[PDB]
Amino acid sequence: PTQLEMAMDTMIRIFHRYSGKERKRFKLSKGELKLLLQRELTEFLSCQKETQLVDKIVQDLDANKDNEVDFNEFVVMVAALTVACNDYFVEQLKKK
Amino acid sequence: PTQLEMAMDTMIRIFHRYSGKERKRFKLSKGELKLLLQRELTEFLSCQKETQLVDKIVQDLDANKDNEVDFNEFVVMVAALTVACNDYFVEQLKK
Repeated sequence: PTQLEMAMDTMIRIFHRYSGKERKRFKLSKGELKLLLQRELTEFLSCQKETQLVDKIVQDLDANKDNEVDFNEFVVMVAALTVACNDYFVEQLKKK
Repeated sequence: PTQLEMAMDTMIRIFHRYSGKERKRFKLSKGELKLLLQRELTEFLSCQKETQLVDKIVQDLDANKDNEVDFNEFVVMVAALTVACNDYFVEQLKK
């Protein structure tokens, strides 16, 4: 497959790795989404404790842990979180 | 980076290389997207003749050539096209 298709396959796979067995495909509960981020992003617990933005996103996932998210919302979150965590990692390199 | 991060990296990267100059970052025009899909998906034009939905999207891409889509919309569409174009059942019919 092409590069785009292989990236898409990896993300759909990783999405449904955290899906409940009863849920409509391409949907997650916010609790499951939170577990996804803690396990599938680089040093997410470090990033989330030191960055107010990532912290407020994650605490909203806790408040509505049973509400469901679709694939679009998942893509919004991951893209925003990776951007915020990269700024955080880059700046930690200058502190180290 | 993790696998999810590298996968998202590949898509941001592909998204931006078909991006024009006049674009607020993380947005893309439906016309530019059509060029992206034709060159970045396997035999995209032939999947259009095999699925009704893929045909609909392409004609929406041409009717609103100058409307713009954000990055998540593009990713969601790619998820739709990859699911629709590489369906297990359809492919095993084309023996």
